[PDB]
Amino acid sequence: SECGKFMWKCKNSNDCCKDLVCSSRWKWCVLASPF
Repeated sequence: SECGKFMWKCKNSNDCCKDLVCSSRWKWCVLASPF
């Protein structure tokens, strides 16, 4: 199976594949921060 992606819309943080986080600000998963 496949997973989410960067700059890809998501309804939750579960859609995020890896190193990604659902950001309601951009309406899609964004590259997680170091902090």
